Amino acid sequence: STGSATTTPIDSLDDAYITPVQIGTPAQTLNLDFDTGSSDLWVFSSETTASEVDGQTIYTPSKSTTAKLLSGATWSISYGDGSSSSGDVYTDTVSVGGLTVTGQAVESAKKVSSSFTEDSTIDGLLGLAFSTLNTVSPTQQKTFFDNAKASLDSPVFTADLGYHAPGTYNFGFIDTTAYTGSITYTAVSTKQGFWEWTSTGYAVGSGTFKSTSIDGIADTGTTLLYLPATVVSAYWAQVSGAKSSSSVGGYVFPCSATLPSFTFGVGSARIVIPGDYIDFGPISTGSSSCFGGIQSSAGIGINIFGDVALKAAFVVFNGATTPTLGFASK
Ligand SMILES: O[C@H]1CNCC[C@@H]1n1cc(-c2ccccn2)nn1
Ligand SMILES: O[C@H]1CNCC[C@@H]1n1cc(-c2ccccn2)nn1
Repeated sequence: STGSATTTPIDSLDDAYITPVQIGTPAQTLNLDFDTGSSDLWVFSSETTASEVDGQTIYTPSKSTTAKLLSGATWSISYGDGSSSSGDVYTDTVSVGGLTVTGQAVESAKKVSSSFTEDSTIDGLLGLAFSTLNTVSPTQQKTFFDNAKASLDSPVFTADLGYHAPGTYNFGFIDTTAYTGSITYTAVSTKQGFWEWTSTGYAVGSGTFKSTSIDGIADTGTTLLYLPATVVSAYWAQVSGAKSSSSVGGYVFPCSATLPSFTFGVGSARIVIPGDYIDFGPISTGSSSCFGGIQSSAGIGINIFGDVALKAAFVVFNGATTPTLGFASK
């Protein structure tokens, strides 16, 4: 089997991407944030505290004839932006782009934090990191990908995120028309439950490539590119007037600037992030200071190849017995 679904930026800045997902019988279609950095499939629901729902589409398990409460199971998750959510658990049928999993754990939110409430475009998350990170207790549950994997033509999914444009998540096959050149594969460590890999280095604009190992994660659920302070300083030094602003919370730059590209290494291959992908617009409405899309990972503890980086590539998440990651230009 295979599945294929279009993923769409939630706003004009590509702050996140949503992908329609069918849950239950009859189907309830929710727009979920596919997140290769976490491992819970959770949704706004008829159980979510009413004051914490503001425009999202909800899952109502009592209207799904295939929903079953998972007895005694709860979940609770926190994300690196300070957000969180928690609730109870159903199993139900979940389909993405024509690929169907029966008995998927669907984590129904009873509580969500303010950032989730304030984002009316995101009805929940679909985690695509390794199932070892799933938060359901007392019996951990499997991700959608893990449940689908044995039925897929090939045990893979691909992320093709657009810049200011739709894109695609495919399950079970590699669309050889969706990229240019070849796919370079690189080793993955699952020891932290992430799609963790080592980039071979970077370049800023037309500058010389610096060969240096950068361990980080391929994370579709994080917007920005978070890299070591030395690397980020080298990037912003090429943008006249850019500064790290403690009040704003990272590097900002004059909105009139033209940003240089940023290249990262995948083995001997190179992925070029165009400068425009690094512009996240005015820091507040009407300001002429703009937020940068490359920020220091110093306070995180891991480097994160978020959407800024991934959207410059066609990315293969290879879930074979020894997982690997593939990157191609596109
Ligand atoms: O949410 C976490 C889920 N697992 C992978 C890492 C990810 N992540 C995101 C951030 C972060 C940090 C600062 C500002 C915004 N996001 N830190 N970790
Ligand atoms: O990574 C993202 C995962 N979904 C929740 C918001 C989170 N997020 C975004 C930003 C951000 C975006 C643009 C400019 C400055 N900050 N910080 N955290």
